[PDB]
Amino acid sequence: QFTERALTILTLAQKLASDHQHPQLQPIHILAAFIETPEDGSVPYLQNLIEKGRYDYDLFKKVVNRNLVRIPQQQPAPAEITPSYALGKVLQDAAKIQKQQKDSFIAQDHILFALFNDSSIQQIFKEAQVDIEAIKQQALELRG
Amino acid sequence: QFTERALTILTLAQKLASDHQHPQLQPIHILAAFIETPEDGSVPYLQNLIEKGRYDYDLFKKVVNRNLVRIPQQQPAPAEITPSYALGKVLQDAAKIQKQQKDSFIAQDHILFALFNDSSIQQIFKEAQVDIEAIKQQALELRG
Repeated sequence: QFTERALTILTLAQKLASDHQHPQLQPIHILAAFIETPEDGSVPYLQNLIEKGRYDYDLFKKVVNRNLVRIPQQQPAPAEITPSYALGKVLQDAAKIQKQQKDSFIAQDHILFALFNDSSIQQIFKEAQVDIEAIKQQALELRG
Repeated sequence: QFTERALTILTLAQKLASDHQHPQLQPIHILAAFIETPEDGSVPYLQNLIEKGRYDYDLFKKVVNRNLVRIPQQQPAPAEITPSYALGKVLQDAAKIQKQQKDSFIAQDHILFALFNDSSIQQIFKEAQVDIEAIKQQALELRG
């Protein structure tokens, strides 16, 4: 169903829900999953669609981290719990994208689009992902 | 007129106005033109007057980005209307500098100087490129 890249990200997203002991996996954790670590090879974060688009990867991260703090940290029994309805929607939307794109396995990139569409970092100090034109152009230019 | 080095910067500035879908070119886009890409020979950014003037050019880039995100609109059809009276003044100032220097063409050195005369950071302890006197101290190491 999912590519090795998407699986890496979702493994990490679910992992993060348990690492930060959150009540549920949220779009924030997937964004955080994309920000695995500032690895030079980090396609979804250092080399991503936002940094080469409109906003600084370092600041984007700090917002996401603030959101990881804002999502309550709970005991191991209430911790993690679920993938969440929110992502049931994001990932199903990523699947729709796969069909649009003629790709048999879910790309982490498709997750980035579905994910980004739900999220919105509406700070006056906006870090909200650059919209779809910059995101898509940069996605199309990946590797190749 | 302008030579290729100045034209590159000027071209980039106008491009940047369109990269931000803004109706007009502003001093901020030119400052952004000064800091495009990490190519050392670019006096406007790396082997610059800024480092020699004891300033952090990446911090300055953060300042520029902080200002770029404050551009009031990114509307597509409204984009690319004018170079702006503000920069009319700057480019006219560059011409004044050419007269001051007996120079048959505007180099990036001149276009830098002209904007710097009209540039600012709305900051007391500006992290801006070093002020004009230093700009001259180091700019005058170029050509002759």
